[PDB]
Amino acid sequence: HAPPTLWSRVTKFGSGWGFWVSPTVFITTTHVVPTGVKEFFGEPLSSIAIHQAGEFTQFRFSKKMRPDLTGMVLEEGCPEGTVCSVLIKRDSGELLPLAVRMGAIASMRIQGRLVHGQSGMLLLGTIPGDCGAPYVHKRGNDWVVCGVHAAATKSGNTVVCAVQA
Ligand SMILES: *[C@@H](O)[C@H](C[C@@H]1CCNC1=O)NC(=O)[C@H](CC1CCCCC1)NS(=O)(=O)CCCOc1ccc(OC)cc1
Repeated sequence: HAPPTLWSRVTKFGSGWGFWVSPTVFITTTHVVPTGVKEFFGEPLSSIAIHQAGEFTQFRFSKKMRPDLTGMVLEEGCPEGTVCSVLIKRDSGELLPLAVRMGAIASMRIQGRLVHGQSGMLLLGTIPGDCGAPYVHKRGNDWVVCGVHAAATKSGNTVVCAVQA
């Protein structure tokens, strides 16, 4: 049961979504970031610390963009066998949380790109435009985010999230 505040962190961005880890840190999948844009959320690129690798992108802003949020833990993937929720938002507004059992972390070549990824098997499917949606799981009392949606095989039952370096 992801609460409304956790859903409110999922944010429309470029050709997909991103996720507010904290009031200043925003993560997404690199390939959804719009490329001829010089401002993100009213901020100029010069005010954003940007870290990117293996299709995982992090922005750190110079000002509290989402002061309503608490900071939560961002992990480099999760343990194999962890069940995670993919907090998918559709453009219609529909909320679609997908349960996924996470497999191994690995380097992957997907449509010509290197992805530092973690595979997962769904337990509905994903579509173009869902990329950047967060992979989250509960750590007892709290929620942990550990990936952003990147790919789903030809089949449909396996998904890939990019994870931090
Ligand atoms: C989001 O942009 C979209 C989500 C995806 C669309 C179809 N269903 C989904 O969940 N992701 C893609 O379209 C993805 C884009 C690439 C772009 C470069 C960076 C990586 C992602 N392409 S794809 O259609 O998902 C590729 C399908 C093949 O999937 C795999 C998965 C694992 C793997 O490792 C061996 C190889 C290929």
